[PDB]
Amino acid sequence: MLYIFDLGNVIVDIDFNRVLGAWSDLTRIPLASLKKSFHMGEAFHQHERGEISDEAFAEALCHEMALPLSYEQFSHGWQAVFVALRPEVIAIMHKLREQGHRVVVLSNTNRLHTTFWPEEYPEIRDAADHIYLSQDLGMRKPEARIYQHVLQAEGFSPSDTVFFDDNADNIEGANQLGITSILVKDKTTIPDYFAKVLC
Amino acid sequence: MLYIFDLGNVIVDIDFNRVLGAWSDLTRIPLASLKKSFHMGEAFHQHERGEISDEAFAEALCHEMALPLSYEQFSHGWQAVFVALRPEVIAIMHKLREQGHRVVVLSNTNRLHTTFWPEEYPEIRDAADHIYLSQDLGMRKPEARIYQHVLQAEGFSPSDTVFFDDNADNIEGANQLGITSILVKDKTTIPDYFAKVLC
Ligand SMILES: [Ca+2]
Ligand SMILES: [Ca+2]
Ligand SMILES: [Cl-]
Ligand SMILES: [Cl-]
Ligand SMILES: [Cl-]
Ligand SMILES: [Cl-]
Ligand SMILES: [Cl-]
Ligand SMILES: [Cl-]
Ligand SMILES: [Cl-]
Ligand SMILES: [Cl-]
Ligand SMILES: [Mg+2]
Ligand SMILES: [Mg+2]
Repeated sequence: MLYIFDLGNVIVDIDFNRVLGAWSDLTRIPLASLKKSFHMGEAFHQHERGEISDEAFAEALCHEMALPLSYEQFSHGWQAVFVALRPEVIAIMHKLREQGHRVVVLSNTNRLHTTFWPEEYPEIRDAADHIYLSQDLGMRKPEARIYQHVLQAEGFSPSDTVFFDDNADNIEGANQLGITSILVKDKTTIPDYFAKVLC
Repeated sequence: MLYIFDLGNVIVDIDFNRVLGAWSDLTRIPLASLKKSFHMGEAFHQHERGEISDEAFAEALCHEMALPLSYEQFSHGWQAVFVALRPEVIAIMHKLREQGHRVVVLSNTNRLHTTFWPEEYPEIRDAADHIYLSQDLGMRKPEARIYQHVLQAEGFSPSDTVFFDDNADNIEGANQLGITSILVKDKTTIPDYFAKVLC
């Protein structure tokens, strides 16, 4: 089988409130203002797809949120994002591979050239046959073209593919192509799914 | 009672391997070299006590580890340190206070002026009556003077004080003054200690 895993809130817990905390720490802007002004629109989509530079992405968010930061300062806080591995999921991924299943990661990424990001973590790279990243592809979930890129490059049909993601639009985008798509509700979805099938 | 909690590996999980990962990411220096060259000696003690500047501390570690980083780049990776709250411990701290016990934090800190650090987290500040930090005091655990500073400033005797820390030297330093010192072996030590006594 081909197994596709989302990264954010599937393989790792991730929390961008830490970043807002760090920008609040530096700017003294009340956290609540940053929480209110921080939202993922067009500049995110473009950055995810590599259509605008890190600097332009920084500039757009700083304009939205009235952040008087240099690019370096932006990056410095961006670096602070909370990321914890889910070791249960990592172990399952390793197990699937040694049973000759194909295991890959599919992630919309706002990594910057100056930051250390989950897709760069040795434990996540060593757990996957391949990692597919939006910025490299010029595509993002839930666009059909990104799922198709993966089926095509891995050589599997929709019906031989299982996809895990916590975002319901992402799940819909995959379903449209006949991928078996598992909504990740929380940390039990994936251990359950694989309970009997592994151990 | 006066309850004193260590921060690192007591209230929060903390992992500086994330920092080494980030410096490896930037420098391309193999992680294993950084792991081998990274050790907490005199420059740490001094920085903890506020005796040398952030820059000097950076300069010393970069010299030790052959890190060709600016101060900004050092800080940028330092910012990456893994920190997760232990919500069990945070809740216990809140509970102790509302029962009229005094609850404080005692931490040797290598915060920089440019970073967002656990002692600055709203959830940790809001959980404690007071937070005692090495850099502010010019003292560090396990020196007797730092424990004495806390007893003196809070107005409690050793025998009315309970201290939690995972470092055995820190625990010894407290014991020497007749503080009740609880070695934190793992994440159960503290929930157990308070199981019956709270709920
Ligand atoms: Ca990087
Ligand atoms: Ca700060
Ligand atoms: Cl992701
Ligand atoms: Cl202020
Ligand atoms: Cl994603
Ligand atoms: Cl498309
Ligand atoms: Cl600490
Ligand atoms: Cl390289
Ligand atoms: Cl400490
Ligand atoms: Cl002393
Ligand atoms: Mg996700
Ligand atoms: Mg500790």
